[PDB]
Order: sequence, then structure tokens, then C-alpha cells
Amino acid sequence: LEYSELYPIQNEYRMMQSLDGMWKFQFDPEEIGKKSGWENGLPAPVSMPVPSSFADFFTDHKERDYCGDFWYETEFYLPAEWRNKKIWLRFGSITHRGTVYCNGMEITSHEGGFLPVLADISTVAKPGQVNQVVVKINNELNETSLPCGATKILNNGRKLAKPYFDFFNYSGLQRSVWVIALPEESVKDYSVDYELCGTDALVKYEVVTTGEHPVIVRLLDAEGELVAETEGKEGILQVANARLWEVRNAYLYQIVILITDGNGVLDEYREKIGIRTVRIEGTKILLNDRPVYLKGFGKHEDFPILGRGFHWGIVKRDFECLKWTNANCFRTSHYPYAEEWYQFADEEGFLIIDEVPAVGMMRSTRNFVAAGSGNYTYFFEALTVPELLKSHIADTEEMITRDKNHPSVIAWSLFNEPETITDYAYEYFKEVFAAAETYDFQSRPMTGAFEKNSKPELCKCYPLCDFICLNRYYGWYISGGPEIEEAEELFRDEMDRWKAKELNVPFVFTEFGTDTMAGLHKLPSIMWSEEYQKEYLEMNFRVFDSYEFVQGELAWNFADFQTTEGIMRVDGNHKGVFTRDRQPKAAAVVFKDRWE
Amino acid sequence: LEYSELYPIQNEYRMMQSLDGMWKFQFDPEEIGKKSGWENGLPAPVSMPVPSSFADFFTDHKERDYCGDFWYETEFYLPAEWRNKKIWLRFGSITHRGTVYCNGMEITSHEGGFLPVLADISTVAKPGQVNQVVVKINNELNETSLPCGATKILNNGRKLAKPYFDFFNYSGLQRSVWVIALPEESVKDYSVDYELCGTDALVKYEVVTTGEHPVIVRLLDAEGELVAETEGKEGILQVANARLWEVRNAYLYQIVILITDGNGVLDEYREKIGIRTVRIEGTKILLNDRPVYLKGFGKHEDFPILGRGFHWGIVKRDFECLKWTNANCFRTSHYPYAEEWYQFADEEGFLIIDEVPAVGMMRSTRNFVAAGSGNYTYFFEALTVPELLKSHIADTEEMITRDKNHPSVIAWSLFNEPETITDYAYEYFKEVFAAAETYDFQSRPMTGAFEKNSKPELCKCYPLCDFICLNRYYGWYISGGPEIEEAEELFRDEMDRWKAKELNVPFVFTEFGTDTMAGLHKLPSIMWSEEYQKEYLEMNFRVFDSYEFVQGELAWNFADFQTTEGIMRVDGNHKGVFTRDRQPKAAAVVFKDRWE
Ligand SMILES: O=C(O)[C@H]1CNC[C@@H](O)[C@@H]1O
Ligand SMILES: O=C(O)[C@H]1CNC[C@@H](O)[C@@H]1O
Repeated sequence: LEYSELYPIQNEYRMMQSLDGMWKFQFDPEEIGKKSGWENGLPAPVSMPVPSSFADFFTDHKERDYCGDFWYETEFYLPAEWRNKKIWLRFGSITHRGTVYCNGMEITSHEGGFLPVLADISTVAKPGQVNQVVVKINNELNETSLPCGATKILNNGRKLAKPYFDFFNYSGLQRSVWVIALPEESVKDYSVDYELCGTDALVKYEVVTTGEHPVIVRLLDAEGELVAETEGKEGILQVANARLWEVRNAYLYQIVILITDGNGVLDEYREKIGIRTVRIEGTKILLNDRPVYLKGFGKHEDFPILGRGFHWGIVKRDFECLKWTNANCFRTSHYPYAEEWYQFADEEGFLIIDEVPAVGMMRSTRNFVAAGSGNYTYFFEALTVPELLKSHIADTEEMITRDKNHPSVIAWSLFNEPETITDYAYEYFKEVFAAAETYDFQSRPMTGAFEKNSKPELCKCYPLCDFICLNRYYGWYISGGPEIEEAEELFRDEMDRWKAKELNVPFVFTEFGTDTMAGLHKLPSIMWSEEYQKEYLEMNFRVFDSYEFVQGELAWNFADFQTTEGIMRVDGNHKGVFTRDRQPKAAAVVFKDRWE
Repeated sequence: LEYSELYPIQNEYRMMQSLDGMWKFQFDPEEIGKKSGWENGLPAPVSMPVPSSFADFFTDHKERDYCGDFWYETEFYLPAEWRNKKIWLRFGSITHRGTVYCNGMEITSHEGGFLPVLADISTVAKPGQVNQVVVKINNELNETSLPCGATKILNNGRKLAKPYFDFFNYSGLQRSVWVIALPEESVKDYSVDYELCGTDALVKYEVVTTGEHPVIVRLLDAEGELVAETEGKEGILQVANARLWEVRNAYLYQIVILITDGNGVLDEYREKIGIRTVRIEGTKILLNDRPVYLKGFGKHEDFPILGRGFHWGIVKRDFECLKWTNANCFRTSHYPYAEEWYQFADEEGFLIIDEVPAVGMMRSTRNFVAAGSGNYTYFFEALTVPELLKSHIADTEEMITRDKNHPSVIAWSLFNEPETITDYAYEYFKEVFAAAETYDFQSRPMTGAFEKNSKPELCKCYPLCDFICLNRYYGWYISGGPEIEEAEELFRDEMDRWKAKELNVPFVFTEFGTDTMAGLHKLPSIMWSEEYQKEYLEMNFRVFDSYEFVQGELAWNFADFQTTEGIMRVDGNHKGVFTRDRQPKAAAVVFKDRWE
């Protein structure tokens, strides 16, 4: 990467100033902004909170559902004392793609809506003056970038996003924005990897800087005491009597990376890390050499009004709920979350399966969204797939570079419900997995979540995985309700087929659930009732517990969340175990009791 | 009584024809019906279902809330073959009071809205012709009849019922209406009482007829086989190897009462009865000589649209729900129910505490409903109480005469939450209890439900009871929510005071509960949430289980039910364990599991 993914810090060498607040915002349905000079200021803006998704503020459909180009603008005073620094705009994300301007000048563009965008404004920044940032953003969906979908043009020319995925197309500036100042020679990246040696541990590391001066690396314990120190851009820190980062029992050291010229220090980067190992051994997931059974949820970045907008309050409530259920794990379904989620998981000892936004790659869904009105003959995969692969690999590189040093991150999920039953899909995913392994200094477990279409007899992609994640809805989409006994039979039949393959890898259920409307009670239960959610879960548990190789269960979903409206979604997806405002349905206690 | 309470049957001697259906109905706000000849036909009626409460059909407030005089009318063809019979109109009830006319002639009047009204139309009936019935009904509330309340006159002259009780003032013809034909000499009443003699049983009986001819009494088993036979209006039936009626395990014999003149039979009455004994022994409630712990609910006659209207479907669903909770008992809070409820309890082996409508006799409530707008000085108890007592005793006599022969009925509840802390209240209730014992051939246990105001140090009436029923809301009305630990302390303090009295009688909690809005979930719980209902119940159980003498628990209420609207009632009373359409809230399983 031609920029650093490192989270920004404030110290003697590095400065940061938040640009969060009310920005100026303007929709550009006619796509006239750039030729009209909007990069120098929006002509008729409204106010827009940052961070937030824009959609749910408005009271009219066309603004909520807006699809196309739209622009953000703000101004900030740059301290004069930042003069002799490399000055960057850092967006937590720009959803889905955008071009950043500063003081009227084009700085950078980015594709991918869920990872940081770094824009080097050093050459146009005006220290000791007010500066301007303008961002052109686009939220259309296509088949050459993630997540996948289509864009429909309505009779009036109005665009409408048509996802191939089951979540609302929230977009905008959904995460915090900073302007930061770095030393001219700085720490750009580092990687740690761990080895356990009895009571001791080794922290292997690499550091990438933007210069040639010597590097010193120190490790401090949770009290700030020096426990190890070495020199060089590559090395090993030896930690006596190491306090390991444990599941639901975190311990964090602080790594301190210094660039020196002998006379003094040029840069200092510090970050909390946790000494822990993760590996797959047969059907076991080993954390610090001991098996762990994953218990938790797929989540979303989703909350009323804010949409995917980041807020520490959502983090705090969600973790309190997670702990109350006795969970130990979540998957970042279906995109990398704001960095703060991982920082907090590190502190709380939660395990994370970190997922790239490779969702929407199922052919039947694509075809369905094309058949709506209307198309049944024209598709061009041969042309788009190579471009999609490039985008997928780029997002993977960005995710892993951003997240690798979190002790919480124990696995990469490289897809959710793609086509996997052709040799072509194998060749596609082989490249993604190869890239992931190359970018991950730890070479930690890699996986993806498979839809039921990936039958054990047909799937060509599970051998790429270190463990296999299954999304299954036996008792919801398949043989629901009065047919639930048949659902259980079908589920056991499938798992018997997996069993007979004797793959000797762990299986984790990454999704299972039922839409459940809080307050819908029925005796006997019906699909959509709270009681049916409980019974469905009990049936699933009986199945899970029948197979030795099943080593985790992440329910879909932690909480009800927003989707595109339609005949199958009653104000979003109601498969939450909690409501959207984070309160438990009856099924939450079922998990609490089982996971205790 | 100058009529029979016996449920109507169809045989060679007795005939019955249902008058249920759409009747004619007219409100009489100006109170002009009788002087205008409405007893000969209503001049501008609308259609009204019978059985039903009238209120919830209408779409306008004034009709729903109507209070005052209103009239019903129907016509029926009387079979010519009924010529030589005593012909009666039998109303399951007329709520609250009314006068029955037939063919333009005044037949009878009745005060009390929850027990049968019998009108002898023999002298005006026209066999082989169409006949007419017209009923003038009034639904006002006062302090000289049950249940108690007031009637407010609004500025326009419009009346409004102001109950002193927490249920909606439903009224009309809420139960089935029959026209029946009896022999000129008939069985008017009978009573059975049981004694257990090892494997055998004795059925002591009395029969009252309207003549002097000899009586023969037979007992048939459940297969119709004769197991005992004797002669005389008083006698004992000896039953070898008797199959006792047991809790949740009913067995019903059929008693057959014949009047003969030697040549032939003049009348035959048959009814199912169950051989069982009930007595209080120290702190134990003994059913067939074995202790039973009561588990169940207070109910209501309440269902959407029908109001208190009787329907066997409500009975069937409610009993299935009761059985699913593992209940064995209900109280007919706060009025005798339709007879069919008891017939079904007999079949299902449920225990019933049968309650007369002596509810609304708390002074604070009376004063409150008077202070509303407006009165704080004028009350006239010295004058009304003697009339109230007469009404209360009459209703008690009617209830016991109607219900005594149901094996399900194991106790009479003679009040719900009256004043009990004065010697005057003692003298009042002494008369009611004396009357009850006189009317009950079995002299079975007598009780009433006490409000918290009846402190152990102050109450003068509990010594009248064979067992004591307490309604308590520690954790709802007293120290709810964040104060629930204090509520438990206060509850234990009160029960410690009862304990120290060493009364050596059983205590049954006849009410405890929390308003709970289906679908309101919160973590941590709040008052009104489903989770709080569960926690409140668990706290109550801990208290109940701390006292040896507590021998039953009937939760308030089986199901959400209609009340007068107001700032404390969110579409009725939500203390149901089930919703009004009979579906379980989370707390229902708490009962199911405990009562199993
Ligand atoms: O249909 C569902 O509820 C889920 C199916 N698997 C993918 C999820 O994004 C989706 O939300
Ligand atoms: O307040 C309540 O919920 C109850 C209190 N005891 C009497 C009931 O009729 C009433 O419904």
C-alpha cells in the first residue's frame, strides 16, 4: 500500500485532529459536480452528520433511497505547528467509493466502502489557515467491486441500488474522519507473530518505515514496564513469564516502535497487542494450544438512525449483551467493521472472524435481481469476474494489513455465500486465499461462509479453508414450521455426508436463525414467533452436538438489522436474538444458558 | 328460591329450545320504554347477538359506554306439544338487573348479573304459536347491589358507570337463553354430600320437588351401569369400590332422580357428579384425604369482541392452556361464571374456588371515585350497607344453590378485597358466612380474598375463613422495579407476622402479578416488561416457599382482560400470563416448569 493503515495516535511526533461533526452535503443526481466546480465548495448543501449513514435522516423516499454520486464538504483549521509534517486526511471509510479533494485539488480515490482511505494532502495543505475538504462519493452496486449488486435506472432516470446481499445499502461517511500529521520519516506498518515457549513467549516482528534510519522496538507490560527490547526492522522480542491474551480474559502489552538517528528520536508508534497463538489441529481450533469452542454471533454495523454510523455507545452496549450471553466470538458479517470494534474486542478478550465484503456473489440472486424487470438472457461474467477478483484481493490486502495485529482477530473470512461448485470458482478463490496468506504475517486460519448450494458433493472450494463455516437454515428457509422434523432429518443427512468425507477439519456454523417478531407469541409456536425461535435453536443445537467436528456456533444475527424493503423483510431482518435497540427476545436466554 | 337453578335437560319429561341468536335491542336513555309500551315490542331496534356483551360491537363511544336502561326482544315458536307443561324462560344471566316480559306481560325481575334468571311464563305462554320475550335491563352500579360502584351523570344527562372494581362494566345478555318445559310436578333442587369408607363411598342426598309423589334416586357409573339405588327425598346411596373424582383425573357418576306415582314416572332429572371430599385439616387442604397444593389462576369471563359472552371455544382453549401450565385450579374472579365452565372443570378434574360478585367494597376506592369530580364529604353507608348485605346474601344463596353439586367446586369465596378492619365488617361478613353454610349441603370450605389493607394486626374477618386467601402486589404496587428487594423484605415481614399468629390454617395467594406488555423486552428488566414479570414471579415463589402454611398460588391473571380505560390501564389489565387471545408471555413457561 502507498499509505499506512496504522490507527492514528497523538504524541510528540504525530498529531491528529477530528473532523467529525456536521458536514455540508449535496446529492448530485445529474452528475454535474466536477464540471461545475463542486470540488471548490458545494453550491446548495444541507447539513450531514459525520460519522453516520445518510439515509435514515430524511423524511422522503427519494433522499433515503438515493443512489449515485453525492458530495460532502467541511473546513478545518490546520495548526501552524504542523508545517514540517506529512499531513494526511484519514477517513475510517468512504462508502462505497470516492475521490478526495483538498483545497480544490484532487488527492486520491478509493474503491471499497469499509476500510480506511488515506489522502496525502502535504502538498496542498495550508498550515495556520482554514483548509477545505470535499469528497465525491458514489454508492452504486456492480459486479466488479464489493459488495456486489446492480443499479437499476427507473423510468425517470432515477437510480436505485439493487443489492445481491441481505442488508440495506447504507452509505456516506460512516466512520470518523481525522486530519493527521506524521514525521517525514515514519513507521508505516509493522507485523507481530507469536510463539509460546513454556512460561515464556517470543514476539517476532517486522517494521516498515518510510526511511533508512535505525529502528528500536520495545515491549511494555500492562503497567508500562519494559519487558523486552531489541533493534532492527526485523527481530524477536523475548518475553519471560509472558501473560498470555486469553479468551474472555485479555492481557495487552504495548509495542513501542522508535525510529532514531542516534542523536534523537524521529518517530514513535505505539499500539496495544496481545500474546496469543491460533492454529487448527485436526478438528480443533487451538487458542494458546488449548481447544476453544466458538460461541457467539454474526453482527452488523447497524443501529437506529445512525445506520452503520460508528458510535462507542453501540460498542459498549453490544459487548455488555455479548458478555451477558456468555459469548466469546463474533464474525464481522459482512465487511470489516470500524477499527474501534477490534480495539474493544482486544480489551474484552473476544475472538473475531474478520470478514472481507465478498458477499453477493451467488448466481441465483444475481439472476433474480435481473429478472425482476427485466432480463433473463444477458449476463457477462467472463468479463467482470477478473475485475471483481482484483477488487476482492485489494480489499483483502487492506483488511489484513489494517487488522493483523489485533489479538482478537483469529481468522479471516474471505467470502459469504458465493458460488463454489465450479473449477472456475476454485481458481478464483485460490488467488484470494494465496493473497491473504501473503499479506498475513501470522498466516492465521482462513475460511469463508458457505451457503447450502455448496453441497458436499459439489463444492470445489472448501479444501482451501483451514476450517469450514456453514450458513444453514434447516427449519427456516428449508422445511420450516410444521416441517421442522423433516428439517432436522435433512440437516442430519447433510452433516452425515460431511462426516463421511472425514475431512479432519473443524466446522463452525456461522449462521442459523429464524425471523422473529418481538412480542409475537403462539402456543403451539409458529414461524416468526418468539417460541419458534427457541424451538428452532434447540433443534439446531441437537444437530450440532451430534458431530465431533463441529467446534463453533455463531447465530444469525446478534440483532435485528436494516435490509432493503420487500415482501420478505418486515422492517429489515428480524433474525436478531436481540432487537435493534439491543434488548433480548426469549431466545437470548437460551443462548445464555447453553453457553454458560 | 321460588324457581329451580337446575341446568336444563332434554328428555321424555323436560324440553328445551335455545333462544340464542340475533335479538332486537334498543337503548333507552330517556327511560321511556315502559310508559311507551316497549314491553310489547321495541319501536326502533338494532340487532344484537345473544349471548354477548353489547359494548364492543359498536364503533362509537356513547354506545360502547352506555349506562342506564336498555331493552332486548326476540320471538320464538312454542311447540304445541308443550301445552301441558310448566313453561319457563331461563336466562343464564341478565347483567346487571332486569325485568322479563312475555307476550306483553310482566313475569319477573332479578338483581344480580352473573346467575340464572328464571321466569315462569306458564300463564301467558301460547303453545303452537309465536311468542314474544322482551327484557328491560339496567347496567348501573350502586352501593346496594353487587358488584359495587357509582353512576355519574355527565353534563348532558348521559350516564357513565364508575366501577369500584378493576374490570370493564360489560353487560347485556351475556349467556345463553332457553325456553324450557317441565312436568307439573318436577325435581326443583337436590344436594349431594360424600363420605369415604375405605374402598367404598356414601352419597348422602336430599331432593326437593314441587309435589308429594315418591322419589327414587339411582346412581350410574361412567358407563351407565347402575351402582346404587334408593328411595325417598332424603337418603344415602352406597357405592362399592367407588371411583373417586381426583384432581386432574376426573371420574363422573350420573345421578338420576325420578318422581313416580306407582303407575309410571312423572319426572326425571339427571346430572353428572363426582365422588370427592374436601376438608381443611390444620394448614392442609385435603382432597379425598390427601393434601393438595393449589396451582392456577384467577380468570375472567373475557374475550375479544364477545366481552363476557359465553362460548365453548373459549372454555376449550382456556382449559388446554391451563393443562399446558400444569395448573389444577382456578378462582371465578370476581363473579360466578357460566355454568358450562364448571361442567367442564368437572370433566377435566379442575378445582374451583367459586366467587360471589362481592367486589368493590373498599372505602378508599369508593372515596376516590367520588372525589374525581367531585365529592369529599357526603357518604351514606349507614343506610346502604343493610341493603347491600341483603343483596350479597341473595347472590350467595343463588350461587351455592346453582353450583353445589359440581365436584370441581371445592370452596366458596365470599368477597374480593372488601373492608375488613372494623367490628362492623365482621358483623356483616358473619351473616354472609352463616348464610353460605346454611345453603351448602356439603358445608365446604369458605374463604374470601383479602387486600393488603387487611393487615394481620387489624383484620377482623379472617377468623371467619376456613382458609385465608391473600391478594398481594409486593413488587408491583408496593416497591416495584428498582425497589423489588425492598418489596421482598416487606412481603416476608408481613408473612412473618401471619406466621407468628400461628393460626393453623392454610393460606392461598389468590393474586400476585405485574402488568406486562407482550413484546416489551428489556435487559435489565423494567416494570411492564416480560422479563420483569418472570423476575417478580420468581421472587414471589421464594417467599411462598418460605412458609409451611402456604398451600396454594393462583396468579393474577390467566389472561389480559378489559377494564375501564384510564391512565393506569393500557388497553385493559395486562397482568395476564397469557394475552387476551390466549397466547403465552415468557412468564407462562415459568409457571409450567414450576407446577410440573
Ligand atoms: O437470509 C438471511 O437472514 C441471511 C442469509 N445469509 C446471509 C445473510 O446476510 C442473510 O441476512
Ligand atoms: O390491580 C389488579 O390488577 C387487581 C388487584 N386485585 C383485584 C383485581 O380485580 C385487580 O385486577
